[PDB]
Amino acid sequence: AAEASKKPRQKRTATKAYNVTQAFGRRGPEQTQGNFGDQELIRQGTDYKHWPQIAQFAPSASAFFGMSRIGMEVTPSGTWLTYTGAIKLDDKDPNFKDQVILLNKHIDAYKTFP
Amino acid sequence: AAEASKKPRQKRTATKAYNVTQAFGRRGPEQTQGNFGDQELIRQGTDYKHWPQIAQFAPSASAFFGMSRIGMEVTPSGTWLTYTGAIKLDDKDPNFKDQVILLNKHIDAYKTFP
Repeated sequence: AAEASKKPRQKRTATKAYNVTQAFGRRGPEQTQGNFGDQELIRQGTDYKHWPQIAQFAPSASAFFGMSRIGMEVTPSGTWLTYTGAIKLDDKDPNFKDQVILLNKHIDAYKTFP
Repeated sequence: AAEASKKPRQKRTATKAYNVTQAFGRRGPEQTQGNFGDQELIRQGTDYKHWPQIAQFAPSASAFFGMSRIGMEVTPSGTWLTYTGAIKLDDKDPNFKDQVILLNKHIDAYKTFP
């Protein structure tokens, strides 16, 4: 969508009409390039039927800035806010095994298709 | 606030009633610690007067999983969804210089705490 693309990258919401590749670029291995999503998620974004079970791990704005290591880098391409962190899965959730399966299905999935 | 602390860490929202330290731990230099926030933001969370100007850089759930390098690390301490990335600021934005000042006021601010 033309209107979906107008938002800053970090505020975009991928959907079937404006998919993960369109919003966030092709998946790949490079440092600041996204590696998450199998072909179905890539094509569907938040319309993906199991998106809620993925989104339960995304941080709120408060937690993004509260949990992460934040930095600022000024480079020839511009000024970038860098972030790193980790979110613990709840080993006592009965759904833990399915959550690991679902996340692993999408991490680096792009390696198996063009 | 009782409901606030019950949420998984990544879904917590810091406020003046449940602050950044309570929700996300003390700021510090270790890889597992957050480093972001001066004393005012830490105390106020999302009630901080300039919170919207910071939150504009936090990612949507779709962008979190679309832009980031995502990994799964199984360690003795548990199973962790790791994330790393970078968000470009818009140089042409008229508030750019204010955004740089604000971020610089919070990144590693804890180093100067008494």
